[PDB]
Amino acid sequence: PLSCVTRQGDLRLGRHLVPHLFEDHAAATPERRALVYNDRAYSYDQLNRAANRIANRLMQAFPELGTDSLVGVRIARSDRLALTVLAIWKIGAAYIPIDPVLPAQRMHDMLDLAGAKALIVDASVAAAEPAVAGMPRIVFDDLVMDDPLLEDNPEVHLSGNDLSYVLFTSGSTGKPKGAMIEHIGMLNNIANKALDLAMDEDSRVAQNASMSFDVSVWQMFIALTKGGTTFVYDDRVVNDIAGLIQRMHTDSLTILEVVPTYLQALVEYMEEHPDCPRPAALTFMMVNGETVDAALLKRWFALCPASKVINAYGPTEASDDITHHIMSPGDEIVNPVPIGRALANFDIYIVDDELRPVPIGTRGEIVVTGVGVGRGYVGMAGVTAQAFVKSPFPDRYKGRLYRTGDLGAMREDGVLMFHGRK
Ligand SMILES: C[C@@H](N)[C@H](N)C(=O)NS(=O)(=O)OC[C@H]1O[C@@H](n2cnc3c(N)ncnc32)[C@H](O)[C@@H]1O
Repeated sequence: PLSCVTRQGDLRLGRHLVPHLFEDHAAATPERRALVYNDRAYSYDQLNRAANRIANRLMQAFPELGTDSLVGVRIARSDRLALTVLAIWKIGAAYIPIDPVLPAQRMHDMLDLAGAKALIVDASVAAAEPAVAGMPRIVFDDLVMDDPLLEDNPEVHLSGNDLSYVLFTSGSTGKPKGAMIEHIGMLNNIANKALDLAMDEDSRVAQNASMSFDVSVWQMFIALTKGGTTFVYDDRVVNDIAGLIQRMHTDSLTILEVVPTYLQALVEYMEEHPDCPRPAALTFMMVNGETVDAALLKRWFALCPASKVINAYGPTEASDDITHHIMSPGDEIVNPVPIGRALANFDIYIVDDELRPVPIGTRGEIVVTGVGVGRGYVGMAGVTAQAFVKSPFPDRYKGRLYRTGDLGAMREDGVLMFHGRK
């Protein structure tokens, strides 16, 4: 057999994109708790109304904003960030996360490469730093002000193929590359995760990742598509392991995603302080981003025996993950830990340099087609052409193929194994 797994078309995604699923819940159950950020709690209705005031004031200030318009957002992770992103999506536009800690020259490159039409900051950022001529800047605090006449849904038409966000790399070499992600790819990642994490209206999901990382998107919004609650854990909280663990206990958190080094810090703390309260409501811990090892996973399972663990793998360019490896405490967990099974609506291949699939068990490049393959890198046609190419394989979407630059191999059962960088 050849190293091919095909799941294009496997999962129906429903009629509604992410912002509209949130709107559905706000209409059906307005008083459910939607989002908590430290001392601030919003019901679905409060969050929706505030996002609508922002959206309507944005359309007043920028009447030409809409489909594929890119808006920079330089607001720290918070209720304010969630509200601003939701507002941008409601008016048909897409956003670029620009963490306030990033220096001005990085902001400039991100806005310039993206052709951004405007920048939204919060009051603290506006007071610390000047606007730049030619880049309209508007302030969250003004956009969100009370006005009961501005609280209805904008009801702008959104298509699945429209951009939802552009996420720039944050390495130490070259100009940053801004991956273009579309609403339908973002939705597909969320739909797969909601199923594999067994989510429901009682789910309580942590938003702990930096806004410079694409995983912060599904973390912020997945619960809002299900009637559950997002808990935003900012940098001050995440930097205090003891404090984050206590918060997860008090909040009865059910879903947490981390990288392996942070997982290690959590495991070490709980092993060193067995008297302390633990995240006993967690149903799933997801680890992603770098290679995880079996011994660390088994140490986690000893501490959180009621949880399952997902090893999640994929590139930002394909809307977050393309494989999930689901593990239960009783499983035979050994090194190397698999990266797992293709998400629905993708096809994954292990190929040689000419994109020819290799026999099962042979190492080659991981490449992917399907609904979540994004558009490329904004303002960079050459770099785009290096990794985004026309698929030579059957396709039911837009014919896109993404070369990950990762080496891997496929087992006979279709499970994928990660073998480093090509
Ligand atoms: C992972 C996504 N949830 C997230 N969107 C993200 O990390 N995107 S990414 O584009 O920034 O990095 C992607 C690059 O990291 C590497 N990698 C990612 N996961 C794993 C993993 N489980 N085991 C080993 N290595 C991994 C790999 O080399 C890969 O290509």
